[PDB]
Amino acid sequence: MTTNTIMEQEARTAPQKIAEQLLANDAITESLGSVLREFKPKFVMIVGRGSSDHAGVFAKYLFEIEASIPTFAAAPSVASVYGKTLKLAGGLVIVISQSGRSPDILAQARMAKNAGAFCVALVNDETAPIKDIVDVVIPLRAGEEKAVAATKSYLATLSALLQVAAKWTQNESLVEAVNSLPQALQAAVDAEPQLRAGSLTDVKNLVVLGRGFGYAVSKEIALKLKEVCAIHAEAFSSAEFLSILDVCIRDESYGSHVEQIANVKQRGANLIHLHQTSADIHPRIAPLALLQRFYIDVAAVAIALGINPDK
Amino acid sequence: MTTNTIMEQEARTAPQKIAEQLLANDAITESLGSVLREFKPKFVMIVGRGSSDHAGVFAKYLFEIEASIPTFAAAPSVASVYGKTLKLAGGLVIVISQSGRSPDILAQARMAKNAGAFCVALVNDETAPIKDIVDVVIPLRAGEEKAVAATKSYLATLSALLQVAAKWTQNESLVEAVNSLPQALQAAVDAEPQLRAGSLTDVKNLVVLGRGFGYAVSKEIALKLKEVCAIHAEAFSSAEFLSILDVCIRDESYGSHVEQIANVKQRGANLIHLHQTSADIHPRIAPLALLQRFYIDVAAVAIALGINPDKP
Repeated sequence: MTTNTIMEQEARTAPQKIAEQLLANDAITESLGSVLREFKPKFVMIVGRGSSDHAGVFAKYLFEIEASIPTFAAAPSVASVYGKTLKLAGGLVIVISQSGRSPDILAQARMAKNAGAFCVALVNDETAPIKDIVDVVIPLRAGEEKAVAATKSYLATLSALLQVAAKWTQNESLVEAVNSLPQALQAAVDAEPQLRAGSLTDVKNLVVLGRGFGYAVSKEIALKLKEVCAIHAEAFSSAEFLSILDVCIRDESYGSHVEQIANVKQRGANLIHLHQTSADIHPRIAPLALLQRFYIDVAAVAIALGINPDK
Repeated sequence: MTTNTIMEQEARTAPQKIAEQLLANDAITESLGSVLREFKPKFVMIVGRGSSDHAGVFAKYLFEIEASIPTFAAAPSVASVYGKTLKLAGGLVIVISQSGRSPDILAQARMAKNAGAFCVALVNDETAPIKDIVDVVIPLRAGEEKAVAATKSYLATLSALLQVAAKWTQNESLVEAVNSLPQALQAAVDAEPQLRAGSLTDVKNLVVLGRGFGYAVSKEIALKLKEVCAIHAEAFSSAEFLSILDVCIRDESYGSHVEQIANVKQRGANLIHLHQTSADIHPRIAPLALLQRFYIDVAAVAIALGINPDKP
C-alpha cells in the first residue's frame, strides 16, 4: 500500500529537496570547512533539545568517527536554569533548530557565543533571530514543514551535518557519500517496502535495536512508532541490551550487531528486520536511506492500523 | 528496618560507608585536586556502560555546574566497533567501573591514555588491572553487594564524584555540602517513606520526570523500578516531555520543574511525588538524599508487588 498523507508527500520529496540543498550549500559549507581547519575545534558541542536530540546523537557518531573530535550534546538546563557559562574556548558549537526561535535555543546560543565558541546554526527559517547570535547559519532548505510527524526536515538536518563533515574533514570517502546521497535516497524511495503493518498487528510493546549509527537512527524510529502508530517503542543498543525491530546498517557495526540479533532470536525473541534497500550503498549514507524508506513505510502502517498519521 | 531484605540492609549502611569513604579518600582526592588545577582540563569525558552511563549523567551536571567544564559520556562503539582514537589531549577522562576488569573498559582506558588524556578511575576493586592504565585510582570503598540491585555502591560512585569536584574546585559551598553528606544521607534514612509500599499497585507503565540533577537521578530510579519492581519505567526531562513519578529537587530547577509537573497532573495523569525528605538539604547533595530514601522504600514496594527485591 501507499498513501495520500502529507507525511508521505514530504517524505517522498526529500531526495530532490536534499539534492537542491547540497548544491545550494556547497559554497557556504566549503568555506566553513576552511574556517574549521584553521580554528581546529577541540570538541563539538551540539545545542538542541538535550540528550533527547536525535540529530545530536547522529552528530556524535559522525564527528567522532570522521573527524576524531569528541562530540556531545549540551544539557539546556545548565545554560537556562542553572545560569552557567561553560569554558568553550577553542570549541565548535552546532545549534540545531528548525525555527531558530525557541527561547531555550537562543539562550544556549548566546551562552556558547559568550563562552568563546565558534557557533554554527542549522536552521530552516533563514530569517529567524538565531542568525543575529551565531557566527554562521547553514540553511536547511527543507521548505515548509506542514506534517505533524517530521520526515524531510530530519533527513535535511542529517544531510547538512554530513556536508559540513565532508567539507571540514575533506575525507574522500565521505565526500563521495555526500555526492551520492540524493540518488541513494531516491533509490530507497523507489524500493520495495521494508516494514509492513502485518508485522505489527497485535504488538503493543516494541524494542528497536541498533548499533553505532544504527543506534542513532533507532531512536528516531522508536519515536515515530510512538507518534504515528501508538505503539510503545523504545530504542536500545544491541550491545547493551545484554518483540524486536532490528535496524540493520551495513557499516563497521554490522558484524557485532548481527551476532547480537542472532542471540535474541535464539533466546526466543520475535523479530522484524529493517534491512538496507541496497547492499552496496555507502555506509555513512545507509542510515539516511533506511530512515527514508521507513518514513514512507510508517505512513502506510498507520493507515493500515486505522490511524491518520497526519493527526 | 521495615523489610527483612538484603537490599534494605545494604542501603541502610550507606551513610556510614560513605562517611568512611570520604575520610579514606581525602588525601588522594586532595592531591588529584591540586593536579587538576595545574592541568586545567578542557573537558571531562566519562567512560562507563555506554553514552548511557547514569553516574556519568550526574557527573555532567556536577562538573559543568561546579567547574564550568563541558562534560560528556563516551560512546564505546566509536573505539570498539569503528576503531577510532579521539583527540583527547588536554582532557580529563574518568573511567567509572565497579570491577575495573571489563575488557571493553580497559580498552577505552588505554585509548584515552594513548589519546593524551589525564585519566582517573573510580573503581571498587583496588586490585583491578585498570590501576595499571590510569593516572589516579579513587577507590569506591563500598564493599561487597549481596543484593542484586545496587544501592550503597551507586551512592558511593556519586559521593566519590562529588569529593573529586569539591577538592578540585574548592568551591566553599560544595566543600561544606560534601563534608556534611553523611548526615544528609542518615537524615533521609530516618525520615518517613516518600514512595509508599502500595503506591504502584496496577501500574505497568511509568514515566519518571526530573529536571537538571533530578533528571540525572530519574534515570537511576527508572532502572531500579524495572529491575526490582518489573515496571516498564522510562526517565525523561520534564522540559522535553512536552502514570508519572515526579523527582522533585529543590534547587535552581525547582520553579520550572514544579510547573511542568503541575501541567501533566492537571491534564489528568496519575502522579506520585518523590519530595526531598528535608526542605533544607544542600541542593547539590539533595539528589543523593532522595536516592537514599528511594532505595529503602523500593525494597518495601517490591514486597507489596509480590516481588523479592533481593532476587527478582
